Amino acid sequence: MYDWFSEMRKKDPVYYDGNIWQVFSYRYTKEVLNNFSKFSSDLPPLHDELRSMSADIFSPQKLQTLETFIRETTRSLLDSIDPREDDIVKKLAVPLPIIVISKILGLPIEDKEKFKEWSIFELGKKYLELIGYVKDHLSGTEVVSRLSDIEKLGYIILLLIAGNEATTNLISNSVIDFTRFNLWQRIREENLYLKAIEEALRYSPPVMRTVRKTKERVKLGDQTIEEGEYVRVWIASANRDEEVFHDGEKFIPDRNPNPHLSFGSLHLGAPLARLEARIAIEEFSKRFRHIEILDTEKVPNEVLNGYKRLVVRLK
Ligand code: HEM
Repeated sequence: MYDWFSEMRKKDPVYYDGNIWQVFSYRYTKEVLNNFSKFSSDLPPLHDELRSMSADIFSPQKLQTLETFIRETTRSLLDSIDPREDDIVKKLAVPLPIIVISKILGLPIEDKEKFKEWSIFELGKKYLELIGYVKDHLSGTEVVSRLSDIEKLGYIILLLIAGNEATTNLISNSVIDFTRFNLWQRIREENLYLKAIEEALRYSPPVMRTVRKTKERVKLGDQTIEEGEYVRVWIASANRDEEVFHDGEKFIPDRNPNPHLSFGSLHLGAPLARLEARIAIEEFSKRFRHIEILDTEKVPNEVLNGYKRLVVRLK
């Protein structure tokens, strides 16, 4: 996949295959995402309400308060791992983000957490019960419904939960990358957790690509695209651009600065994702002097970069 990106960056940065436009290089990838006037995400107050809530619940002071909870949750999750043979995705990568968002949203843990995680009129009742939890715990969108406002809140709740899949993938991708390149001891001894997670974001981005729609007739590079044309933007490719990232195919855990476009356009749950991953790796690296990878299964999706299974043995 990345060899294809290399050649396309070299020979056709902006490319039309007959069906859809595709962008591979960093400069043009960045331009498409940031130039929101020319390139649309459609095909805003709901977005602004999301941004307003993200400020409230993902503030630096709120996340700094949660650090100890996240650590103990992580620590508790690792205790249920079988050192001889066990799945990292099932035991750590999937649970931690859901437990942490459940603490933030105020979703019920324990017996209801098993049932609520798994989840028309019976479903609708649970959907309203779900909203009721967040309503009770909390922000503009919570207070405004304390029917369109109710659906708006329900929609944002689903988003805030759903986004944690990429965080799950980042943890898994990090474990794979640090193990294959044998970086654990180095990251541990040199305190590269922060940068190594960012390098894992650049190198193994949970979201491989995104789409934009041309608002007007625009020109990018040598090419010129018309209105109503969908522009595929390969984030994974942009992250390996040689001009921006020297030795772009190399995994450098102390790479700094690392202006990857893995989060896209500011992304709301990025500080949260980073924190969860940082603490996940830190606590995990403490329990394992040695990590052997036995079996892996990728997620069957061209858009997402992650693992359905990651079976490991620990010392
Ligand atoms: C490693 C973790 C994550 C990665 C790599 C990631 C990546 C992305 C990317 C690439 C986009 C598309 C943005 C664009 O097209 O410009 C996106 C959108 C979004 N992500 Fe994430 N994401 C992560 C975690 C989360 C989390 C934890 C949440 C919520 C709790 C979240 C909520 C969203 C939402 C709501 C959108 C659409 C609206 C927006 O861009 O603000 N994501 N994400």
